[PDB]
Amino acid sequence: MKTLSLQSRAKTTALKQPKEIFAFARDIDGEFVYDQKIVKDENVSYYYLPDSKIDGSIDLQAGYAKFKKIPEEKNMSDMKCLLTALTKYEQEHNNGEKVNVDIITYRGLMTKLLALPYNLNDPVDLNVLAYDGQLFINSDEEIELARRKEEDEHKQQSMTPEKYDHMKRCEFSGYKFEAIATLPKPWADCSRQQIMVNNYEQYISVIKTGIGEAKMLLAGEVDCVWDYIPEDGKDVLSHYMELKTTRILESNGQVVNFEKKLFKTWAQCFLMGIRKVVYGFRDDSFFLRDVELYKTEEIPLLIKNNALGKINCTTALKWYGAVIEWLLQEIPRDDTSKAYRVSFDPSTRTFTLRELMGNENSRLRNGEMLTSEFKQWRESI
Ligand SMILES: [Ca+2]
Repeated sequence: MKTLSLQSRAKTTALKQPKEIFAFARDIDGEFVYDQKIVKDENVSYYYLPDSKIDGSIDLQAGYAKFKKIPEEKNMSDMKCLLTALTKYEQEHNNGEKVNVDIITYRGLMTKLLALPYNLNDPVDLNVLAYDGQLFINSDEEIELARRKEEDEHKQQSMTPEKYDHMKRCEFSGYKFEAIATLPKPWADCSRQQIMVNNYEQYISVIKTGIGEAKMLLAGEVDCVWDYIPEDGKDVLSHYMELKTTRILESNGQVVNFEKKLFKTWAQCFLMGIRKVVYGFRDDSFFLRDVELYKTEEIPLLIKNNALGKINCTTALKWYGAVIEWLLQEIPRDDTSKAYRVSFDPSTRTFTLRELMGNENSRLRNGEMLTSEFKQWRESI
């Protein structure tokens, strides 16, 4: 049970340029797509939102009843599909050799670590295991499942039916916005009818990146493309976009709320190499009132210069660098007999690394994180 100081900072931010090496997707029917040409031909959305229809006429809550919601049991809580795609990549594009990184994980999990210093009320629990000279990092399914139910219970005990329903519609409005702001294909290739709202569709980019001395593989969802996907697969990340929604800023409190949202959005995009974010601003009746395009690199200065402890993107990044370095130093890379858990506890404000002693290792190495298909492949090399 080792701990890391919450004031830990890396010497420099030590940045590296990320690059996508492969992608996979879950389509609108819950099926997974792994072919590289197919996924970019059929599972990519394209940004299209005329300034004409940003006049307060569009209700982001309209059609809430026809929301196609995936049951949260099946929402990639494991690493199965990621490892399926990674296996394919190593077989077909890495000459049958393992990808050359130290860490393999999801973008969202790293965002949690990166945003931690200014979100000390949010618990973090990550399973870490060493395999084939690499660290695999995932959230814990049973913990996530239990934490998800407890948070819903709290909401039900603290919210009226009206406010609870309002929350659900806020969630829906984000997916609604993505639907009305994107096209299945470029304009020229679309019908005029095109010119279900769901959370099934997920386009997952997988990038090689890093920080400091660490080389990392991050899998992260991408909302859409700003213009086009280049054919030679070069600098593809620079064409991706992120789509977000939030309430219009009509008070100081909401500006504070937005700055905290904008910071998490920056973290999300920065780790992934996403250079563009679009925020849709809605009123209480969910009508789309305004839109704003952000360059990811301009957000840290926006936050710092805001006339409202104080969120610092550079500080957060230095903390992130210290954490990654700590994990690679404290977890033996060649011991495959153990499993570890990194945990941040809000009530004690402690950041701990510990060896799991309940034989969680057995389940993690046989389904939840490592899969039989992936292990056999790595063994065969
Ligand atoms: Ca989004």
